[PDB]
Amino acid sequence: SRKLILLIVFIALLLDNMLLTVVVPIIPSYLYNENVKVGLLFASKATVQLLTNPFIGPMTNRIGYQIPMFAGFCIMFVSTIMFAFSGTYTLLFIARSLQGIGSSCSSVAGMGMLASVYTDDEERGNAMGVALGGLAMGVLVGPPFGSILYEFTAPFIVLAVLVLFDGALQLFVLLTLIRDPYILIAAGSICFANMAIAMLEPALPIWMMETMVAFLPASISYLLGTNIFGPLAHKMGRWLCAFIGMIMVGISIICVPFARNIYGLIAPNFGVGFAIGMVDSSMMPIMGYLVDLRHVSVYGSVYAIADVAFCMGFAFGPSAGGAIAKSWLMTIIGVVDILFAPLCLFLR
Repeated sequence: SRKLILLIVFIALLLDNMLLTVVVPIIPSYLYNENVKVGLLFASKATVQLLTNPFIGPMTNRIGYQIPMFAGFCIMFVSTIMFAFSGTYTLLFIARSLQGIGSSCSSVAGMGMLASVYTDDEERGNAMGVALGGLAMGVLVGPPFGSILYEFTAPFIVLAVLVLFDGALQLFVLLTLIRDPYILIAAGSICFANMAIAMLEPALPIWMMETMVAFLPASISYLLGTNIFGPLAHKMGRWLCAFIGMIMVGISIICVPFARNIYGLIAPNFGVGFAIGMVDSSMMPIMGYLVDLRHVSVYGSVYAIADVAFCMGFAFGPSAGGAIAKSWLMTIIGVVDILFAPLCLFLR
């Protein structure tokens, strides 16, 4: 009976990630400082998520999480269809903002409900690793499915008919500020670990073009690592797992950029994806453990902070891409990550 909530969270996360990733190959200018607006097109979702999550945080504790879940389903259902008839780019920006706030609400409600239903550490870790694996599956299957169905209304009909079953199942089933660094360390670690891939995402096509599917190895590694290295981390402490993951991602990021040939350039992305997935999966339940240590037993605000840290990198990663490219390696994030790694060496 308890696995129904996990299934609902899985479906919601997969749906949100699939909707997010389908926008990558198709652009409003493609279908017909322009690149600045193109970047803003996908930056708007992250910015509105960051702006909206903290305000909708405490409402979960004030009222509940099932009603926010139903509202997230409703807003997703009313927002997805609008992509079918798009007139102007500003309408696309508005649709992106609505989808972003809906995804934020759905994710926070799902994480809160999943944290509240299970009070056991290893089961909680397994459930959240399953959620992360579902996110990985969605981000992996988005682009190819969208690309193949673009040729064979048509681009989004499958999603429009898929949301219906999830909505029907969901319908049928029915202190703000912290000065403690013990959560801030995890927030910063996950923020930088996500900022690494956020910065790596747009820079690679520049090298590909100047040297004459890029994120597929990374997604494959993420999916094949998260679910397989999640549960085993409970056997021992979180020190070694997080430290090794941070060291691995730092080494991979430092070694990836320079490449004499491009055929083997995709191989380091496997290491990057494995490292980011391992770090995220290992670090996710530590916040819940700290909440259990804390007097407050409501996980809504801490998971809201976690999501804010998750989306901080997506907010303005590619904002300074051209300036960084014009600007000794162009990427130095690995050094920052490795020097910040020993901060989380000691844990309760």
